[PDB]
Amino acid sequence: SHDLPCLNLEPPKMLKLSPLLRALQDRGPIHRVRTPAGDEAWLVTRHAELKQLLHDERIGRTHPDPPSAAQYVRSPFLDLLISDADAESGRRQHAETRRLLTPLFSARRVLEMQPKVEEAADTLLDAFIAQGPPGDLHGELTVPFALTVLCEVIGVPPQRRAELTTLLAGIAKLDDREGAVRAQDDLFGYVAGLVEHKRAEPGPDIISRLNDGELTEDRVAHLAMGLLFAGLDSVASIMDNGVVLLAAHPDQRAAALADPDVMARAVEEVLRTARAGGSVLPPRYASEDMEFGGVTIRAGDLVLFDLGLPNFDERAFTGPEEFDAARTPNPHLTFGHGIWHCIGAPLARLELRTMFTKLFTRLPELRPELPVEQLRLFAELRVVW
Ligand code: HEM
Repeated sequence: SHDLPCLNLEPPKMLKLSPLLRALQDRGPIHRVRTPAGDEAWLVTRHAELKQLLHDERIGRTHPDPPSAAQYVRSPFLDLLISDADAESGRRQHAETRRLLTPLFSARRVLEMQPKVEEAADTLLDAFIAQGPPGDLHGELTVPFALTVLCEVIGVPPQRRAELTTLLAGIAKLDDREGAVRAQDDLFGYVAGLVEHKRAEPGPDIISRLNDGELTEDRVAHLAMGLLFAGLDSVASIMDNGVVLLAAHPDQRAAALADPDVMARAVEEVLRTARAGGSVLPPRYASEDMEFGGVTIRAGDLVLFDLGLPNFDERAFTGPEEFDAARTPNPHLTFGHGIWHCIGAPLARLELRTMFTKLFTRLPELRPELPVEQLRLFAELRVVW
């Protein structure tokens, strides 16, 4: 019957939404679309409306029949995110997780993380530079940096790190529902052991602090594993894309390097411009019928949160296709918003400001080996300097 527009997985161009996504954003704030998996979904295309939906408690992770729930992509890994719970349960669990995690990232606490973040970048950059160019910025710097910072902050003693790495590759390579339940189970038991160690021997770290709050071992282990998933690929991929963006815009890179305040804004601009559409948060579903934006979203419908659409909405940014390291203000939604806002954001900002500063201070000429066109077609990111 339908002729819904069909979204696809083609990599976006640098600083430009795809023709189809510009046409949708142009046409209206909200549309019925077909996802790359072939299911129906609502795509919200504009900054104001997405922001408002991100605060709407009628959208969440529960679905009464998860196996027939619409999906953006088939992914055994993301399937485990879809709660079977009643909607109210889902909301309470979510609010309680936010209550438990938010104190861990207070101003004072993130200040206390900063010297480990500085130290980890110096150590890893020292090693990456010693190996000489060309090097794989992804596999040899940005991923290890993000993971090291996570170890330091969550409380993974150095001796246990080799196994963590391995269990994490072991969830990265997974590809069926059995293998993905099993890989989760192994990581979980590993993490429960970390929790028991820290009960015996507290540190100034997330696991000890959650222990202190009289949470049971399962609950601490679940929170710690969630933090591992939230803080790893996200950081590495914004960092990778930032190096590409900053290498490609020499005068702004120079302005960012001359003034830490410009560097702070440059980080915000990398966050805004790292992906120009096509990356969608994990699935989220209306838990009850809702009128929104001219349509009726039905209980159980898939609603897509593509944060790159708002980030390139000319209604929210002047000249959205321009990389402006000094853009101010910069209300990007790369950390989500409302009920879905990144609790690690202050830490993520710190990792990005620290690594862009040290990379481009020590290696002023650093750039990708391939030109952007070829790069677009990261598993690896080879750079020279
Ligand atoms: C590197 C840049 C990062 C970006 C761009 C990012 C982005 C986001 C986004 C968009 C959300 C909402 C996700 C969703 O509902 O699907 C989120 C949630 C979350 N992030 Fe981050 N994140 C980053 C790094 C981190 C770090 C380093 C940590 C902590 C170690 C962290 C911890 C969290 C937590 C705990 C949530 C759950 C909050 C909730 O669902 O209410 N993130 N992040």
